[PDB]
Formats: sequence, C-alpha cells, structure tokens
Amino acid sequence: REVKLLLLGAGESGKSTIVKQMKIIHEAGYSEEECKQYKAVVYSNTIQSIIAIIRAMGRLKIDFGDAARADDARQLFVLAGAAEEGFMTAELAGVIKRLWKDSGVQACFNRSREYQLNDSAAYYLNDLDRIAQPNYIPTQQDVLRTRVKTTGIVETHFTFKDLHFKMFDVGGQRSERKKWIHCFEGVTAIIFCVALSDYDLVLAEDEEMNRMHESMKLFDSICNNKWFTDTSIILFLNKKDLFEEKIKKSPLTICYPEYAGSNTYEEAAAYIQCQFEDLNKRKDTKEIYTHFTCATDTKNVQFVFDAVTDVIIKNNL
Ligand SMILES: Nc1nc2c(ncn2[C@@H]2O[C@H](COP(=O)(O)OP(=O)(O)O)[C@@H](O)[C@H]2O)c(=O)[nH]1
Ligand code: ALF
Ligand SMILES: [Mg+2]
Repeated sequence: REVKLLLLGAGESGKSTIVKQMKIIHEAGYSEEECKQYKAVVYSNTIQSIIAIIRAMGRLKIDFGDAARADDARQLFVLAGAAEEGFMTAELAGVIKRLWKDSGVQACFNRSREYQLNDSAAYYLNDLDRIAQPNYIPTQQDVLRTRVKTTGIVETHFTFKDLHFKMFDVGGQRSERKKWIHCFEGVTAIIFCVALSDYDLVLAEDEEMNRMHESMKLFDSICNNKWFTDTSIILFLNKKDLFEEKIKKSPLTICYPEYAGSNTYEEAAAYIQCQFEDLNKRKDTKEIYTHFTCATDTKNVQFVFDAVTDVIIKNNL
C-alpha cells in the first residue's frame, strides 16, 4: 500500500535534510560514488561560509584581530576558485583555518543573526583538517549538513514497514510557495518543518519579517486549510539542537514579547509549541502530531519517524 508525505515549511527549515535521513535510515545510506558528488557541495559551503563572515566584517565594521589576516583574506579569493571545482589545495586550507581562528572573524561569527550565514558554517570550518585531506570523502554526517537551496519539486521513494513511501519536498522561500499547490493531490500526511532556532532571525527574502512569524503564518494557513482536513498534520519543531544553545544567549522575547519564562530549553520549547498549536482553529476535530527534532541527527530522526509511521499506519490504513 502507498502513502504520500508532503514536506512543507519556510526557508531553510530542514525539509530536505529529513529527506536525506530517509535514504540513510531505510536505504543503505549514501554510497561512495554518492558521497563524492557531495564533496564539491561541502567545499562550496565552507568557502561561502568564511567569505560570508568576512563580508559582514566590513558592513558591521569589525577589524581582523591580527592585521596579518589581511593577506590571508586576499589569498582566500585568489585560491577560492578551486574549492568550487571540488578541490582543496593544502594552501587554501591553511588560509581558511587561520582566518577562522582569528578573533575578529570570531566576533563577527557570534553576531551572525545580524546577517545571513549557513547553520553548518561552524561544523565544517571546525573540521577543516578532515575535509581537507587529499582524497577526502564526505561522511553520512557531512552530506546531511550540506546546504543546497531547493527550488521545484523533488520526489523520493523508499520502503519502510511494508509501506511504499512517496515523499515530496519543495522550496520554502516566498518565491517558491506558488509551487506548493502542485503537491496537494492525495496527501496522506504533511510534515510541516519549523526551524526552532529562527526565533531571532529575519527572512532572507525580507529583512523586516521575523522568520518565526513567517513560519507561524504558513502553519496557520496549511493546518486550517479545509482541503487537508483528513490529512495527518505532523509538526516538526526542528533544529532543537541549535535552539538549545541559542536560547541560552539570545532572548526569546525578540520574537514573543510576552514570554515570561527563562532562557532554558524546556520552557522556551514548550512555549513555541503552544504558539504554533494555538493557530489550529478546530482543536476538537483536527489533531496535530508534534515532534521536537534534530534533522541532522540520524538516531533522533529514526525514532521520531518511527513514531510518525505508527500514527500514519494506525490511521490511513
Ligand atoms: N544543526 C542542525 N542543522 C540542521 C538541522 N536541520 C537542518 N539543518 C541544516 O540547515 C541547512 C538547511 O536545511 P535544509 O535541509 O536544506 O532545509 P530546507 O531548505 O528547508 O529543505 C542545511 O545545511 C542542514 O544540514 C538541525 O536539526 N540541526
Ligand atoms: F531553503 Al528551502 F526548501 F525552503 F530550500
Ligand atoms: Mg528543501
């Protein structure tokens, strides 16, 4: 028997990562040939990241700690080109490593909410020595951490618990939402993704709009849509891992002014949950299956997705 799952959510919420986990958890994961295709994407992400932080250093006016880096920066752009073609010279590695360790670069890094930087920036930059070895091969984790904008409709297939799953993943930026209506026919369940750690960020598409707020508006829309009435609405409060660290230093009031709880994971998490479920207009007839997740964490996605299958099975079957 078949089952159609449609992954939805604003930009960079984690939809695609959940899709990669399906291959890792139900298929043997990514082969060598496949992990090598992602080698270029890992090198691209690393350069984009370090360059992106360097750019911000100019707009926020942040000097390198050791002017010595001024030349590493200049060399960064000279050698950068290779990374994009899937190669990482030993020289490039050193330049990126030195800039990354610079106090100036670091101060700008801790202020990333003030601009746009890839969540997986630190993950790679802190593993430069590994991803820079000759004949380097991306690991399951490296592949899960890759960032590639999803534009259009990606369709994935896999078999789990005797069911033949058909998973649909789409883009989430404002410009990509006009395409959502293409995956609406016969949806067994929707897995709506929300980046928990976006409470203090702003849409890349519109500086003035708070990311968490955009997400809420999208949830209110789908969830309350008459059309998806008999469609299991699964809510994934993703990026719980990043949220856990951010809630320690970044005030949740930025997003929810009337939040009188502490800067700890449990109170902050539960609050954001109630906010999203409160958008549900038919609280008695419609039900929302929620799960806190870490899309990059395979163990976590496996048990979470296991729990989701039972519900999908105990229902639409
Ligand atoms: N640390 C961390 N990174 C995540 C998580 N979920 C997604 N990411 C990363 O965030 C970036 C964007 O996510 P992606 O899966 O492309 O989401 P989509 O664009 O909304 O489908 C990717 O580089 C992911 O690896 C999570 O729970 N924790
Ligand atoms: F960044 Al997404 F699907 F919203 F690519
Ligand atoms: Mg996507």
